[PDB]
Amino acid sequence: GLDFHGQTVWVTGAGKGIGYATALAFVEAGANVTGFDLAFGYPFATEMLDVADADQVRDVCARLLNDIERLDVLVNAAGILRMGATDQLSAEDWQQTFAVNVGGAFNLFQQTMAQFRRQRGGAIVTVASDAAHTPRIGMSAYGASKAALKSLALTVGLELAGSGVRCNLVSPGSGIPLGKIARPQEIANTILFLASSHASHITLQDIVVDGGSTLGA
Amino acid sequence: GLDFHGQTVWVTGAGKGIGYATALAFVEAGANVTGFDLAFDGEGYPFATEMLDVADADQVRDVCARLLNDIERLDVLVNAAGILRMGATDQLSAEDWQQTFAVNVGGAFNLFQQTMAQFRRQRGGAIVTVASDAAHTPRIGMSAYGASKAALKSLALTVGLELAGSGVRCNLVSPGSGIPLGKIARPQEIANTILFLASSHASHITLQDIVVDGGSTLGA
Ligand SMILES: O=C(O)c1cccc(O)c1O
Ligand SMILES: O=C(O)c1cccc(O)c1O
Ligand SMILES: O=C(O)c1cccc(O)c1O
Ligand SMILES: [Cl-]
Ligand SMILES: [Cl-]
Ligand SMILES: [Cl-]
Repeated sequence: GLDFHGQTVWVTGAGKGIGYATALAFVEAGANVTGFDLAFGYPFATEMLDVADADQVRDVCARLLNDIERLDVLVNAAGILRMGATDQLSAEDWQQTFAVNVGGAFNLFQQTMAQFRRQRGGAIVTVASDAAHTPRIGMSAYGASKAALKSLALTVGLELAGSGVRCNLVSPGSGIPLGKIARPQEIANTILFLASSHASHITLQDIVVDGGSTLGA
Repeated sequence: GLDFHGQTVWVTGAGKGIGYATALAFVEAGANVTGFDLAFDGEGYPFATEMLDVADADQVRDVCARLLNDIERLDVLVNAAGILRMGATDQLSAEDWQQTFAVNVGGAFNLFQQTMAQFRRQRGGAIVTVASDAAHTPRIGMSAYGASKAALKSLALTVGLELAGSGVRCNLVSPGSGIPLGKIARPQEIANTILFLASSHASHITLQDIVVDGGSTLGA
């Protein structure tokens, strides 16, 4: 099974959706979970955090890293979706899309990489999107932000490979597709797999969970 | 050969590097070229220059609206603006992160916002965007640069899809940053590939990205 007993697990975007399902799944698997979100009863510890807010990420992460022994798993599951034709998208939606969808994980990585290096090992799973894999009308900015996020996460994975850290992604969707859209609980199970000891030879990979809509791209 | 006589061509990043070499190559091929850049500190520009920050949406809107009032057709847009700021991910400064994305993705975004209506109205034309092989494979020291170039590529491909019904071709070149094969590619050599993709000889090529780095990505 998927067992994370005793492990310290951080999940961003934990107030709803994929991040919430993932946090709950880690709690069920025996982990000590902290969930982070803009705002929020929860069966895990909660921290308010705007992942785009670099000063808040620094303050919150520094405080928490003082009291833990290892950060066993980091899940980046924060994100926002702002759709529109490329030439109709507002300036605010462009800036916010990148600040959250790329800057968020950037800020987390800036504050956690030294911990991964000093402890050795651990796993990072980042939630991208199948829009990072194929052009999607109406999602040029969203897709582009998720493509940046994927690229960033893979280079961070290369930077941390010498420390033994495994770094992977899941790309949810937004007779093909096959079956109903994949729900947060299904995404959460894939995240736990990639975070687990059963995936110890898997790094720099990205599993698309969208019923095949990208035709393998 | 590559003939652009009578065509109106816009090139960003035209003050130096690849954008300059591309603007010069289009001038030599007969085009009427306008170059855009933050600075034109070189000693020679045989094309019209517009000095502005392509990352600034308001400046791009004002300049491009004015220029589009005076031209009948925008035959080619080349997005060649870009800055390279290197560092370990957890050492990169906030300024370097912000400016990397503002220039390397925001610049092309602003140009697309101001030119897509023109491309639709005229029913054709070509766009070429300069990405990087760092968008294709992770490169230590280049996490932000590569990520910005991956966003740029994604954006350009979706714009290409949005404009495909108007007959617009939209492609990319990804320069570098017994493999690699040959010496480092000079700006003039990258410019040649851009001219090819902008040309009628590429009329059925769209949504493609030619990596020009001596094979360093091994086909990725
Ligand atoms: O329980 C699981 O879901 C599971 C998934 C992947 C691999 C495993 O070993 C598992 O137990
Ligand atoms: O002259 C060229 O560079 C050229 C390049 C691509 C295709 C052509 O036909 C050319 O003439
Ligand atoms: O562009 C490059 O970086 C490059 C490097 C080595 C060999 C090449 O041909 C190149 O184009
Ligand atoms: Cl979600
Ligand atoms: Cl606006
Ligand atoms: Cl001059």
